[PDB]
Amino acid sequence: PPGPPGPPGPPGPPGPPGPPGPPGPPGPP
Amino acid sequence: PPGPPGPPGPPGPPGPPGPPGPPGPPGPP
Amino acid sequence: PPGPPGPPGPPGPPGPPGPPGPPGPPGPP
Repeated sequence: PPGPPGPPGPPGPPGPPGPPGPPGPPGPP
Repeated sequence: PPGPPGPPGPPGPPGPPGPPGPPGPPGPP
Repeated sequence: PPGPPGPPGPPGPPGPPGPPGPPGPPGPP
């Protein structure tokens, strides 16, 4: 009869980069 | 005969951090 | 014999937000 299932595949690729950070603080007076 | 293919692998790792945010607003007068 | 390995897994999630931007420019005189 058929053999067992094969092993799991490898991990997928990395996700995309995250979103941009927030604006910086206001400048000096 | 050989068995069926294995299951899909695990999800990949998270992506890297996103880019820096924009510069802040101008300071007060 | 065992089947072939499964396919690669799905992509990972998006990365974390980026760092804040730098301070804005000085205010008007």
